[PDB]
Amino acid sequence: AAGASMQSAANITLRQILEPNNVNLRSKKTHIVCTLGPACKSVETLVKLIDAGMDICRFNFSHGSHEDHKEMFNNVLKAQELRPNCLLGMLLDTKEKDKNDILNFAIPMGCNFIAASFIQSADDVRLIRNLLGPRGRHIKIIPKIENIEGIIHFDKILAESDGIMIARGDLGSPEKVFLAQKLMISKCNLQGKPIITATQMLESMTKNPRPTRAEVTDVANAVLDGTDCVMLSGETAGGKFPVEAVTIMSKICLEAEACIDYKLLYQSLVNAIETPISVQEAVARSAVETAESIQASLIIALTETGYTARLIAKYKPSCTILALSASDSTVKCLNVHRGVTCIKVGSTDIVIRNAIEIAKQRNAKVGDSVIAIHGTNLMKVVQI
Amino acid sequence: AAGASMQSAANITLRQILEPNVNLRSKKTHIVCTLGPACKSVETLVKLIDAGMDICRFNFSHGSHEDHKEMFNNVLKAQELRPNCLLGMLLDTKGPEIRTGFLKLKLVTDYEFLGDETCIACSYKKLPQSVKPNIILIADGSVSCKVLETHEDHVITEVLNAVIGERKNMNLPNVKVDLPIISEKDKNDILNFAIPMGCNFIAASFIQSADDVRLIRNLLGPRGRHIKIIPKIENIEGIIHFDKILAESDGIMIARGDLGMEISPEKVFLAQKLMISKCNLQGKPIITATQMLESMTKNPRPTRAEVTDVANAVLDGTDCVMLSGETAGGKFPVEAVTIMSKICLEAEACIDYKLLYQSLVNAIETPISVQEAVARSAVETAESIQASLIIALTETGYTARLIAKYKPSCTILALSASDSTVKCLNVHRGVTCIKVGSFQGTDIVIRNAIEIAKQRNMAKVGDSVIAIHGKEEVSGGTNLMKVVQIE
Amino acid sequence: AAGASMQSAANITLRQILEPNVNLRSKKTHIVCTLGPACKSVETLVKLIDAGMDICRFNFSHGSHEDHKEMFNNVLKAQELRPNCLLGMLLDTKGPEIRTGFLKNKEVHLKEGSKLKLVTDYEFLGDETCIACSYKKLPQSVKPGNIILIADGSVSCKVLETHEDHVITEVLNSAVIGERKNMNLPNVKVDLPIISEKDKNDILNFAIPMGCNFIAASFIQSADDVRLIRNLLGPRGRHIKIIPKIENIEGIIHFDKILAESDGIMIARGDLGMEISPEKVFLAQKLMISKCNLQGKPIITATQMLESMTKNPRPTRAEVTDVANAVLDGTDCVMLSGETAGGKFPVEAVTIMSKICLEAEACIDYKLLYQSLVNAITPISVQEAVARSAVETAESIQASLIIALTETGYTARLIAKYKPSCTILALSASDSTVKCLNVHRGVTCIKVGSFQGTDIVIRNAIEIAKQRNMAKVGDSVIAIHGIKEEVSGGTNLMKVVQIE
Amino acid sequence: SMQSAANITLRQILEPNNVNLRSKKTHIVCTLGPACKSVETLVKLIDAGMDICRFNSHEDHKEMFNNVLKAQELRCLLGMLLDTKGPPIISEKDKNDILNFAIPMCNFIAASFIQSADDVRLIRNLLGPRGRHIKIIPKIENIEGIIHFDKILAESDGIMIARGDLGMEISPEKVFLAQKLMISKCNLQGKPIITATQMLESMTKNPRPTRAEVTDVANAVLDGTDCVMLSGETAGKFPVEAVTIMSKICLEAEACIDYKLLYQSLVNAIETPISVQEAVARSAVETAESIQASLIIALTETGYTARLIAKYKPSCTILALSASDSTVKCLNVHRGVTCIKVGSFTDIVIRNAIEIAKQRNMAKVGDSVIAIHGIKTNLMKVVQIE
Repeated sequence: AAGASMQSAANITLRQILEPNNVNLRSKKTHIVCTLGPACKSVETLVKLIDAGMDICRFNFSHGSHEDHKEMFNNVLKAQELRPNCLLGMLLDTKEKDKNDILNFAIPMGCNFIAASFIQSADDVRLIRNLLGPRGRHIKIIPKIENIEGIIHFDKILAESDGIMIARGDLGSPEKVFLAQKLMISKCNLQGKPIITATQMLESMTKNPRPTRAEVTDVANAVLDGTDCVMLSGETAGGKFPVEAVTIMSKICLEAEACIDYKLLYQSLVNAIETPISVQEAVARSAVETAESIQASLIIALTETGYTARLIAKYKPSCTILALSASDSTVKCLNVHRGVTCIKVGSTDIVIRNAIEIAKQRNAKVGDSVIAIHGTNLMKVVQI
Repeated sequence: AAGASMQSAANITLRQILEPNVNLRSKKTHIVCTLGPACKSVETLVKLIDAGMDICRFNFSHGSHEDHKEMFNNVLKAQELRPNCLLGMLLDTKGPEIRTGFLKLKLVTDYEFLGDETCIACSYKKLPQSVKPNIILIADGSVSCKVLETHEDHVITEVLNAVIGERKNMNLPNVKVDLPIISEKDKNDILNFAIPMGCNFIAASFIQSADDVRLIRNLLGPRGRHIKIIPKIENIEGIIHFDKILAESDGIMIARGDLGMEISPEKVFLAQKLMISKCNLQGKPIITATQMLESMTKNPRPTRAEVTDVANAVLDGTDCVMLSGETAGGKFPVEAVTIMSKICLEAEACIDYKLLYQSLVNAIETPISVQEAVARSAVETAESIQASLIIALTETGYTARLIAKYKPSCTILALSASDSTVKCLNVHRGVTCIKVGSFQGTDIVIRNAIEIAKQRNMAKVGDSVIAIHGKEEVSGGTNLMKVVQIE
Repeated sequence: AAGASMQSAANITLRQILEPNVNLRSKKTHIVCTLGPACKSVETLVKLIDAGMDICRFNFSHGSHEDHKEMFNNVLKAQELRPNCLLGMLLDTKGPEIRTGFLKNKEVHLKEGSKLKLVTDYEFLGDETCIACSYKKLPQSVKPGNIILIADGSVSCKVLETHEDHVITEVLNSAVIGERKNMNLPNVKVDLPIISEKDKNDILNFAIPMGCNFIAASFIQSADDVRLIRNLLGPRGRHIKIIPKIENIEGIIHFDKILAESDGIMIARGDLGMEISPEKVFLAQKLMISKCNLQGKPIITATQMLESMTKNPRPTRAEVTDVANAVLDGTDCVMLSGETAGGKFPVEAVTIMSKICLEAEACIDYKLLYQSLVNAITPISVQEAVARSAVETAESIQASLIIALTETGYTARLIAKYKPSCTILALSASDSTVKCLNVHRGVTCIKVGSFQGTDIVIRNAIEIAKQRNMAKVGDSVIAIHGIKEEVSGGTNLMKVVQIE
Repeated sequence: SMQSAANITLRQILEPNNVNLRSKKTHIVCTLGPACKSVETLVKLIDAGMDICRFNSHEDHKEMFNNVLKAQELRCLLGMLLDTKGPPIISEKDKNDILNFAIPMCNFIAASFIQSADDVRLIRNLLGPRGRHIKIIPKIENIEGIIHFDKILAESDGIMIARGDLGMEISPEKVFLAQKLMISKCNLQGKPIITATQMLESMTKNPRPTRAEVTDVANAVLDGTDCVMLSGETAGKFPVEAVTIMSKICLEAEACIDYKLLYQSLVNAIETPISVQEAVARSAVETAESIQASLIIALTETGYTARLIAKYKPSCTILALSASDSTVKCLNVHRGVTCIKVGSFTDIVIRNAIEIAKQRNMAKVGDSVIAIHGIKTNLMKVVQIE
């Protein structure tokens, strides 16, 4: 749906298939959620995952105690202390009984995402929003869907939620198992909410170094379906090869992303989105359109709330999106959106000039055009 | 690429997920079934027909001519029992292979050497000349060896990764295997089974160039002129020379496991997506031979991952899907086809046929013939008036192939007097065939076909139908497009 | 609207501007010629045919039935000399008129400040202060604030007061006017019979028995006028086409309803823009031509665009580009009035008309024309979808002709609506069909015999096309036949043939 | 377009157009003569919609020039155009007019009989560094001019067409083609084009034009002309009512243009690769359409920025803001551009233009406005009117 066109697939070169592409693993547009576990216990193993393209850290609260999860949360902070340029996001998976693991464990530790289990209505997401309160106003709520009633109210749930998480095993007639995956991802894509595909795609990586040919295909299809994120479960938690699993994920994502017809993807989006778009959203459209027209390397989005960056991400430009924010809660929450890499800033040329030097160091190159957007609404085009 | 759009996927209704219903044979994607002991019964073959079998694959890696002849005749008995359905006959060749030697690392060309773990023999006597200090795969790509030293009858390698058996499979990435495609057995299989028995397709194994296909066409000759040649792409050389192979071929067969031998594991879907799109653009039929429901061998229901694998193959734009061990030597063969057909149908309801057509039209070579121009008209008009059926009057199958190329949303009803044509057009998706007595006229044949179509509930009273007749591939004829109300 | 695009206009070659030699009857836009003394002879009529005349117009505002009968036969004699040409016959009705009265000195000089009284006593010998009006219902049809135009809009008068038997006005501009001059009443529905007994005599005792194809009806104000004329024609006049002339504001207001009942439209700038403010006249013309194009209804541009060619052998530059723009607006026909009827150079007027038409037609972007038609027309019949396929395939393979087999003209009308780049060859056994399709641009006809199958008639039409240099060996041709034309459920056929 | 014209309303046809005459997109060139003499009638010509004054005794033109600036000070920047006599490429009378009158005083110079791209260079040489700001607009009066048009247009600032001139050597049936050819070529290049063809000559003696003359100017506007010209009408018994009618026709024809189509036709036909600044100019136009902006405000020094926006023909008015008198008076040949002179020494400049736009009826409170500035780096600002 958000993948290759007839023309895009037929233009796949021999160099893409025969010769391994050499690119920075974190330059990938699709983002990776790793479930932290006993194999991730080591700080040396956590930094290895970051270099292998880890973007979001999952803390599965359905097993274990708070005191052991505090040890992981402290460990990943030390791992993030080692690599200053990169920044991670923290997600907590739920299992009433998890209310003490939400009100006390998530609020104090400062998680970014809440994976609320077995949500059935739009009323349910208001309850988890009320329990969080003003102190938990920055924590994003992500409904997981395992129940048929949740699919029936999916539109009403999507509208209030901060993005949804979907797993193939949770949804289960066996013939119509892929339909749900494709329907929901596309509906999220149009609404602009980020989608996490939780399905364990690489269950072979738990014991074997390289995955089966069918599992590779499965991952590629999910990227081409239009998912923002993918998830490793047993591969990272209790597997023999956790680092090589994330490395393979980023490799497949980068390879699948090379097939995407971004021109078609934009047109598909513009044609389907509701008739009346706001003034701010119109400028965001121009930014993407201009980025494609001049083949720019970056779109720098200056935002505080993370709203402006969330507008660029909806229309999915081919180039990288660089979000610049003063809020450290913003720069960690935007990891849920694909094609978004964010940098924390202090307080026009103030942050844009510094962004170009930082992107050149994380090579972006000299002689490139860059699009800057700030929201009342501004759009700058500067040479590198 | 031939799948769902943003809007198509967003418009998936709860009635698709929850409720089920349609006839199994009304599906667009066609199913190839590998025959064996599990479905050897005359009763069980009929059950597969009703489940959605379109082409029968005769795997000639195992079994004798006598074994396959009985299997051939059993299917003909099922053809007698099911008069409406008309199945295609595919013969898959064993082809060339490279094997390891015997055992009681260096690789010697002397195949008599019973060696230790220090030295093992190889079947390919031209290995020293063919390989340069390149990787060598053994035991179905389980053990990997890197070539460092080359000599007159020796090859010195270092084991990169287990314990392997004797006479095991070998692969050579990025080198052209200098072994004949038609082995003395294959030559016998084609001349003494394929032709005399009246097979429709030959799935040629390990096709490396267009010359290989020509070599097979010359062997078939006048007696086997109506048999289609379907190359199997299996090595890197097959990928490199794919275009020229495709142009000479009658269709393409692909198994993910075989392509995933010489190519880095992460890049398997690339070779698939590329070839299916190019086959679509050329209007050449493509068969995904990948075993995608291997659990059905021992399980009544497939994996959730197996289902979406089949669905994505359909949405990639494949004409055919294939069951291998599921139908040949599995506990649940009837259940395998039934689930295959079901997955196809639900996936087909996701296709955005308008976008499919538009992307085809934009990407196909700049100048087209008058015949193809009318074929586009037929498809465009069918979509415009939401016709139930495109009836294609064809002798060679050409006119039907032109319509199929442009992937209409409605079923294509191909009509022919040639038995070969009716069986051959099975490789193209969305095509159902009816054998007809030699064309008495345009009006006569069309009218009689609609009667046959009404009796099968393919159309309804009041539906519009598009008839097309071309004379055929010869330039400068007359082309008819006829729109009729079925009432 | 149906003209040159950005690309087409920039693609105008130097050859087009400098190098002149195509057959004049090869053009797409059709010509209506007004008949009169200047073209009474069979020899002239034949020369006009060669120059590109398609419809002959009979102006029944003057002349006996006998005079027109002689004219009708002379064109019939011309027809026999040019069997490749099948001419349409149009009758122009007199219709309602409103006029000033007689004057004491046969002329008066009306002045700006002066107040003028208009009386309903048509026997009153008028002067500078008081003039009679033939429309007896004037005082009750007019209110203070209305405008009254005298002598083809030379003098404007603003109504100040209305009484039982007269009206009081103020002359908005100064001019000298003569006796018995035409009047107009902007924003007023003129309550007069659409056809008088004379118009009734012309229709029943000339149009019908002479076999005219069109009646151009003067001063249509509602769809009821069109219905009133159809009833009069009756079963005997069933095949005669009604072409309303829009000549006032009421006709513009109710244009849509009028068009729906119509078989076509005839507009002339001078009359249509009479009650319209000078700057807004082109607006009405673009609106109505576009609306006709979209509906498939033919339109006739009747404005005299080559007036100076009454005296001169060559037109002014302004006159040429005016004709050009009319074609590019998307008019089906252009009309010559005084140029052919009572002018010194009638053959020459038609000759350059065709030449301008050929020149402007070379500018049209047909692809843009087709698209914007399809984008503006919502659900359509199977017959119309097949008509679309025919036009699209013709564009795709670059066919020389679309051959349309048609008994009523329906199928030919369907195709013509989609304005293909190639000529439409219409085949009919019906003599009225063949002479009626003349109002549609790009349609030319052959009368055919009784064909049992499509095969024979198409093949015979191709050999005639070869003879007439409409197609050549190697060209592709598209043939279309609809068994039951305007009736759903039949079989529709599109057939592509390569010429041997 | 088919749709645009079929949407022509009864209001458009029956009710008078009450827009301000200076708010029109098509700009008017008026030739100056005895009828224009007085300062009173010349101000009334400005209010009627005059944008460029054409000068066609040396001291006699100086009388008009000073009386024009007196009228301009009494009221809005007017362009000044000088029209050469011509027939020997450059005349001695023309060389004396260019050097001692045109350079000494005007923004545009209309050269006579240009047949190659070397003639425009020759006139550019004669102008020198003092004539750097003066725009050269060749008149096409012969076949060779039409033959090398592409080479001539590329070197020139703009083109001036007369139907009487080009149709003197051309065949009668062909005369209309040359007008449509060159107008489109200019449009696709962004060079302004003046149609000099006298099209309302009846207004010399009559207070109303003939209906034929009306559609002629109407079609010129619809051909895509940047400017229209009055010759004898202004230089005539009714000069004021001739400009008034000329303005009203322009507004009436401008209401028929399918702008979405025009933009699309432009983009599809322009040369494949475009500069970064031109792409930003495209966006400003596309964004103005998407949110129905009342104005595109272009902050430009050389006029180049306003010329890019003018090339893509947006539906809304273009406000060009410049510190240069030269460019403010030079952008008048371009369609739909009204200019304001600002102080030499961006936030206040944008805020100031919006205030004038409220008073000019061009924009209202609550409307969105698009501002564009290119230093070379390139900016686009969307602001709501408060």
